[PDB]
Amino acid sequence: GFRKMAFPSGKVEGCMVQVTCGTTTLNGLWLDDTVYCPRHVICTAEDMLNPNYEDLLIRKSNHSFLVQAGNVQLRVIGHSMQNCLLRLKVDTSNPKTPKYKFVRIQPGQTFSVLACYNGSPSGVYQCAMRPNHTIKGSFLNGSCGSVGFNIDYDCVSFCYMHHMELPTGVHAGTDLEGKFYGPFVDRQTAQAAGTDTTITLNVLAWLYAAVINGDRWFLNRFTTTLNDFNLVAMKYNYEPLTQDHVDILGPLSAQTGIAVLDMCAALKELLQNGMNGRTILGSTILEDEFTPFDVVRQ
Amino acid sequence: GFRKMAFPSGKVEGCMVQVTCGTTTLNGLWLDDTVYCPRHVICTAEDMLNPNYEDLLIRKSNHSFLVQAGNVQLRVIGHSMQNCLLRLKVDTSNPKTPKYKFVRIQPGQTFSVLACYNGSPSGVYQCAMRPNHTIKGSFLNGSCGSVGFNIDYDCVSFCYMHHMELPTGVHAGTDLEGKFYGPFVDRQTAQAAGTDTTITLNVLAWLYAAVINGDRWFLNRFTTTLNDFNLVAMKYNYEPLTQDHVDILGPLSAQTGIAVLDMCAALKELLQNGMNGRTILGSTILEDEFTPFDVVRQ
Repeated sequence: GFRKMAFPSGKVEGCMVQVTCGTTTLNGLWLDDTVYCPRHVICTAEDMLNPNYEDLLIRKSNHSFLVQAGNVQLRVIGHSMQNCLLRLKVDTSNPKTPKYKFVRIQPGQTFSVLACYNGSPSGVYQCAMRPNHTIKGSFLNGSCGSVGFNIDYDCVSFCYMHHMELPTGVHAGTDLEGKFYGPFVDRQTAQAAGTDTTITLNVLAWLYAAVINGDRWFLNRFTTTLNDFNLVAMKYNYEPLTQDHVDILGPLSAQTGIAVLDMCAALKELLQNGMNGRTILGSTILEDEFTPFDVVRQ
Repeated sequence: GFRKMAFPSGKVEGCMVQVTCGTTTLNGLWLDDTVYCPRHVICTAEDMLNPNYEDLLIRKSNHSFLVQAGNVQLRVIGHSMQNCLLRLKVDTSNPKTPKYKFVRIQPGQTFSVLACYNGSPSGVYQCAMRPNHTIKGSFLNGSCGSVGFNIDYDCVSFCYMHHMELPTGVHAGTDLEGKFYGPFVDRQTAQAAGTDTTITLNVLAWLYAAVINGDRWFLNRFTTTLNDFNLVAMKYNYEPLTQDHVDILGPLSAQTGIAVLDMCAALKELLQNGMNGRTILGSTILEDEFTPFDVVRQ
């Protein structure tokens, strides 16, 4: 009854193109007369750990970039680098360009990903930016260049473009200015993310969704202090709850009738005693990739 | 990184319209010069207890049907009834109509839903046709007429149109020929979903996925015949396996080196002994809406 939903992807699908340099092909994002794609499309197998991108790019011309928008080929009439993205200027302006902006999301926030394979969309799913700046997503081969985004109301906010999979199987990428999220670099060398944590604000939002969905089994009559709950949080690898966090859940506390600190006492008990085989909103695990705004939307 | 993924929704988004009849509005599907929507749009609250749809329809003219495609209004040139759908002949032929088919989905197979409200797409999610012919979906007030679909190559196989929420929280509707899935009817009556069973085909796929991911505490060396597995499964309200299911699991069997019937003997043990305390892919309940096809993609 309550499930992860992704935004409708039509407005993004109309921007997906195929960019080929030499023997490497990945996805690009075509907005106005610019194609954005990861720069390592110029890198053959020098991706590790040698790539000098300035050095590899000076040796390229517009001719060395083949860009396909479906069947049509677009003529590249310029190119430049911005952080870890290539910007390819093309002669045609995308007639399907939606209203859009480039935003850098903060950890804990969610977005939809349109997974693409050589310019063609393939699936769409919801995910979140982990506190350690990775995303636990689904990016197969040929997925580089796929974008993450949020929509509201007719405006697409792009927040992520995919670059690489890490040893642990999680994913690393940039905003649409080409700056990585996290400590990572676009080079085929071993790279660790920091130790991840659970997004406490999202677990609480999701506990409200259960109550709002008629699932109260975990509630109790107790209450706890902010610091008293944060003590349990550190012992359980949850990130500390700030007071402004409590204020974000203000609307949900009023609709639910449970004060935020009461929900925290409930969460405290769930963390200490487990769930003993029952379910919350059909899940056996404390879900932390729904934001408060996500929960209000459904 | 095993996530439920929906097909990209753009090809369906450009077909979603708003059908209004008196006081009640819902969604319709606009392909070529016909708009498809549930016939209960013509019912009033009073008429919904025991409607005579042929009676209620002759008492209506083309000019009773307000059909809006975004800003533009479309003029209803004609109207007929196909089972529990209305087919509205429209002024204009949808310029965004894609290659499409109307298919009847089988229990256990999955599709994507584009959840819509007043003709405006809101979100995309993936779900399964349950054995009891309902779907566990996310439909709020205004979602009637929202469609479910799969995309193969460039062709949209429409398979579902949402009609009703049952008392137990799950949902019922029709194919795009207006034939209901299950024994349900489009009247307010005492109907309720029959006993649901678990999609064994998909549980086994999920177990293979778990093995591929390094979870294999549940494998054993006992063996089972197809017949003896099926006798145990049915006693636990699991669907019995068909000859075709065994073949559908071929690829995953070879990829893992675990014979289909050996994975059946693993499941048989989980059914009879339970899992407590152990987890599988992080969960203590066996997932049954991930298909062998979903697993094979990763």
